[PDB]
Amino acid sequence: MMTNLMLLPDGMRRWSQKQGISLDDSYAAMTDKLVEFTGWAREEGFTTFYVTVSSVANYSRSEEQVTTAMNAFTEVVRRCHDTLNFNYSGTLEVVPERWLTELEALRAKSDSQSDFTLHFIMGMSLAHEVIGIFNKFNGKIPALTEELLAANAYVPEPVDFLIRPGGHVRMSSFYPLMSPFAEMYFCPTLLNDMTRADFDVALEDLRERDRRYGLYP
Amino acid sequence: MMTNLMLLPDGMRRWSQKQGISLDDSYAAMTDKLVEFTGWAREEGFTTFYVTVSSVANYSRSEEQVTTAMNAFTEVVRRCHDTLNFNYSGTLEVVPERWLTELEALRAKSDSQSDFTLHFIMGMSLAHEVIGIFNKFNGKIPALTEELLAANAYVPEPVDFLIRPGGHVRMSSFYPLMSPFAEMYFCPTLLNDMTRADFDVALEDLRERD
Ligand code: DMA
Ligand SMILES: [Mg+2]
Ligand SMILES: [Mg+2]
Repeated sequence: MMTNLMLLPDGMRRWSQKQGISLDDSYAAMTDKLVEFTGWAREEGFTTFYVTVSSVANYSRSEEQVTTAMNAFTEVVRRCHDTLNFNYSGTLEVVPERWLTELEALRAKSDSQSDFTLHFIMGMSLAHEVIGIFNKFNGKIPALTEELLAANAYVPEPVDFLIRPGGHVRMSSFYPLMSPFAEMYFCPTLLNDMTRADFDVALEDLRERDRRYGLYP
Repeated sequence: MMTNLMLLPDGMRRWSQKQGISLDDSYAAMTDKLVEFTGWAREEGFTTFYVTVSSVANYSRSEEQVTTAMNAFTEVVRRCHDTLNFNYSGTLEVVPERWLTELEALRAKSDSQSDFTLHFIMGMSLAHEVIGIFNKFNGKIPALTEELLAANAYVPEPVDFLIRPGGHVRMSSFYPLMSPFAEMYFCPTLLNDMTRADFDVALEDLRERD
């Protein structure tokens, strides 16, 4: 009876406007909050904490905004990587190589023996994900199987719980390919305003639901 | 100019328990409600109304429950096929042959000149969808393009709005692959209890975002 958790960070610009601070300061608050959230997820017994770092669309922002966001996410790993297992995946060719180099070094220095994993997905987009898998195996296998697809999806297992703060009730580019029965929870609170109580109430909601997987009781 | 709506019907068993009626009677109420819903969607100017008939997982329900559901959904098309354009897609190899034959005949008899389309998706499952597309194009093209993928996905265009009644906030194998910018709306009302007002306020919510 092991569970994992996925978070869709949202609301950093609106939080900067709400607090009257720079976007840099809002992303610094995001780094702090994501370290908190990672600790909460571990305390609650989740085996992997997935964070959807970015969509492919995000990389059409300016280089300055891309560098600000990517540095803020990477700093989370800089701070916590020593005590957990870190991994990452996604449409890596759209991520500026500097962050891939640093995140690879952080993955190498993480505790691969840890029972808790922090997992970043970058450049999420189902179209890009599917095209990447196709192009990888095109003409090299007789047929695609469920095992191969599952072993090459960005998210390497089905996701149990998914939380999206920030007030948007939509999945954007972030729906996990191999999670047909993931439970979704949306809340209006901006990520940088989320408290441990907000997380706990989300968990009450998510854990109370009857999961039927398309079948009757 | 396209504007579409996807509905995930849910809550028929619970409604049968709420009303103290058989599952068959609850699914008959579902047929009536889905004909209503199709009319509402048409009145609201949607060009295609997508209805998720079944997941691959649903076809591991009992044969009786499968037959009850599939007959109720097909009865929707039996009633509406003459006045709209009907189409369907999905993992067709998991749908029992009886329903595929009848639905194919109804697709053939539907009004292809209509400016409104009712589109059933059956056997929804992202894994099965992707495997089917791969196996179709494997070794036959230099690379998969966004255009080819879009042209072979179960849902043939991006979905604007998605509505799931019945109180569960999950996609249950029904997520539309090529709709990264779809807006979602969930409500606790069981499908068979949804009024036109419930639909209207759902549309206010969806239309107010963008
Ligand atoms: C056809 C349709 C939209 C069914 C509703 O989903 P479900 O009851 O099969 O899924 P779950 O078991 O996750 O509630
Ligand atoms: Mg946003
Ligand atoms: Mg159901």
